[PDB]
Amino acid sequence: QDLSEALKEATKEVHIRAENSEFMRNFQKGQVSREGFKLVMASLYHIYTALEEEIERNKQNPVYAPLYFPEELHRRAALEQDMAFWYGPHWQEAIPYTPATQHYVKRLHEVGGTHPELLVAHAYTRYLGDLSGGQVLKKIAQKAMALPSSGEGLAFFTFPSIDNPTKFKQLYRARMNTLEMTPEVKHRVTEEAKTAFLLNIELFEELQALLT
Ligand code: HEM
Repeated sequence: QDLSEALKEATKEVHIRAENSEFMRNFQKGQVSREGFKLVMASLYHIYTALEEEIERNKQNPVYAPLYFPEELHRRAALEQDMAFWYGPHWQEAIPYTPATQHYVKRLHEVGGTHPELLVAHAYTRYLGDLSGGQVLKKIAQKAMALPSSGEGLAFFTFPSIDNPTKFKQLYRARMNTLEMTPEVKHRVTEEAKTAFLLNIELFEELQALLT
């Protein structure tokens, strides 16, 4: 069984749960506020900053290297534009750093520093979702908040070096399936993908509480 299929199948139940967190349910319905949207985007800024520091640390490591696509996929620079948009020119001092975000970041550096063979789990959970459902979420955010089609405020959701998110996804999956893989590694990659999903759920649970 191919890793990209093993992952999708191992995470479908928790994906359904993540979609049905209160925050994402509200989001899906068009009810996101500016405050709530800013909180989630500032959190992703920290998350992707950590993920991408660790992708760089491990770019030459064969347990990750086939998924090294910084130009196409990396989100940090995009999130920086979005922070300047939502929080202003001194965004670096304004943006929050919530404990649930700190928890996700911590685990990202553990994986990247000490278990890099699991990094694929974390890149899968974030990037493949961003290339799929993230596109749906973009439209909803756009309509809810009157964000222009020219893309300001939603750089995160825009992939200017990928023509077609579905074709890229297929490439990325085909490259996932070329990673060296024993049952040990595969079994733990899929466990870690489930933890990645949980760290996202816990962020959303925390954000919802902060907002209400
Ligand atoms: C309301 C919230 C969300 C909606 C509406 C949503 C929607 C979707 C849709 C429609 C797909 C494609 C289904 C398919 O190809 O068969 C998908 C794929 C994906 N989503 Fe989500 N999603 C949501 C939240 C999440 C969250 C919180 C994560 C992860 C943190 C996530 C991660 C993924 C991943 C990794 C994939 C790719 C699955 C695969 O092809 O292996 N999504 N999303």
